[PDB]
Amino acid sequence: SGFRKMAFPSGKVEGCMVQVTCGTTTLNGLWLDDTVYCPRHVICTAEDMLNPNYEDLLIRKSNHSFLVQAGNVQLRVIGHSMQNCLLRLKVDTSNPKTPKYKFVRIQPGQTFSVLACYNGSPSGVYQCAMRPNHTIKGSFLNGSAGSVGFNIDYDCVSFCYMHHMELPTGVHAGTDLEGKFYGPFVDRQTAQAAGTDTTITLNVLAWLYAAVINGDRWFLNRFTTTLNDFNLVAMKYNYEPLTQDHVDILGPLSAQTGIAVLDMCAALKELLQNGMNGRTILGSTILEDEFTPFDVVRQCSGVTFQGKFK
Amino acid sequence: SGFRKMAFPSGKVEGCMVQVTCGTTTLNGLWLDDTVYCPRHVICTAEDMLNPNYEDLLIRKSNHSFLVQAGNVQLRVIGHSMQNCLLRLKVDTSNPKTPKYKFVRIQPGQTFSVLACYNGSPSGVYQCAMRPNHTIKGSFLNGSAGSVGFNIDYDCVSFCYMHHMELPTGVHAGTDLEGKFYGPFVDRQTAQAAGTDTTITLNVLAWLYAAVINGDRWFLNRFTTTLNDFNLVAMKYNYEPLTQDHVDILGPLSAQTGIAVLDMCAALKELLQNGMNGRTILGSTILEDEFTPFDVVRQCS
Repeated sequence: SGFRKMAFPSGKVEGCMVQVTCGTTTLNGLWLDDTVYCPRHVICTAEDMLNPNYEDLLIRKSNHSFLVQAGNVQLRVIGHSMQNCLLRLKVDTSNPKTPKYKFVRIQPGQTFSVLACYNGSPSGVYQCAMRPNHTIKGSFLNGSAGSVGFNIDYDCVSFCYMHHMELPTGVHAGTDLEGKFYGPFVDRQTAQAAGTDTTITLNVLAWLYAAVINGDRWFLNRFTTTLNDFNLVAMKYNYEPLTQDHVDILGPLSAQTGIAVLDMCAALKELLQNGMNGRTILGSTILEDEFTPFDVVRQCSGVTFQGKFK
Repeated sequence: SGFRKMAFPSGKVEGCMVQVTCGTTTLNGLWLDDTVYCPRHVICTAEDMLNPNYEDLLIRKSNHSFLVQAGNVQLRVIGHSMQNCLLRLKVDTSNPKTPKYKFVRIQPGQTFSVLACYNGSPSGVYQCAMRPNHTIKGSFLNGSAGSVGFNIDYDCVSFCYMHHMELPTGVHAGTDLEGKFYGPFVDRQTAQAAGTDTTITLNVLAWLYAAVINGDRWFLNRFTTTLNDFNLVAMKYNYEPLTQDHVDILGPLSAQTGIAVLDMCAALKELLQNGMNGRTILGSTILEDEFTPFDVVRQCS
């Protein structure tokens, strides 16, 4: 029992974090096999960020302009290139601690764990989701660029995110591990902004099921609605349109709670336009949307009674 | 910017988790040096986990009765003994991944990271606070016993918790790494229930300071209070009494924001007697009490 935002154990990722210095700029790098991946703006001074010319800026660099520290072993960069918005640094030493890994591009609404690093030293870990506007709501200070996001499946770490920068609203932007940003963002000093941040309706619903299993059922006192009637209300509070596929995904949770989906949307309808009236749902006053259906079932598994109900 | 419950990186603990099977019962253990620490009810069966006699139960068992696995590597048990509610198994090898470590007994109000494991395989990491009624609001399934709570001070793992029992209300109970339970609980299926919890006043104030650091200033007002006037308001709202040591611990956040601690207590006192009235604090209408002053600092620089 219990329901908590849970991150993946970070050990396999820690063994890959290194510090990367160029000139007077430092940030973090990802050391896999003989390659160190890091955000390309490590080759920049603060004044360069306004209109950097990365190719020209990098042409000026030699292998020995790049300084890579792994714990204390100094690696030797023996090659370098730019791939989209990342540098790939070839090092002499192949990381003995490399895990099985994939480079994947995560989709909005899915979750991942973040290993926040400073000076190449892991400092903390937490769970977040790729937002529909292609930002994430992280916790990053200066020097955190190069920290990575990841999901672990069996013994394989699948890396989805590398951190680059902060938007004025305090949310964060970065790239996949090929160097391609999520969203419209670019690694130069310019006015950029997160779009209309919508709310991952599928996750809110998944979360509402988690509340029922953990004893919260007060909000369930409405009669079934329809998808069109639910979608209509969900328009102005910026909730993504509910779809049949989303309903199918929640089928296991409806079956375990005995609470049909369109019955749970009846409750969500009420919650959105009239609020919570000062109560709480799983200790929260806000509708949580960074738990996927997968996430909620992993923590809320159950038992199937095999009489035949209605 | 940004502010979230974040746990410590768990790799140093992941390298110490092992699997301990004693009959048909499996839970996790902690392998430091040549010793595997694990909850002693691994030796019970369901019939035993009623009212067991451990020293009795233990006498029948011998070394070969303990299957201990670090991954696929089976370890051979070279001895065994009970220390309070833990077993200590002596084994062939000093764990090569034994980090610098120490055992600590945490106090109510403090937080730690939990590495939830199953069959000796780590599966999740999240942040917890020791409640004043000495329980934990964790997330634990069957076979999570032996999972550990820890903090990390640079390269030293401080182990403060090992998981044993789930209580009726769904909150959790366990021991320090010497096997003494936090709180009055026992590793017996007997009637026992968490006492009435209270709110961790020091951590609510830390959280209001984190709010200020992250923009929210509306609740700041203009009065002050002594400790006494504050505590008389707080007692009413089920809050822990605030001591002068608590005030001192809040110095750095007070200095870094410019709000005197007893000024922040006047702000809090008002929020309890008046409510928030449609306004939010870090987006919430409820007062969070599971961040310590240290957790806020570590994250707000």
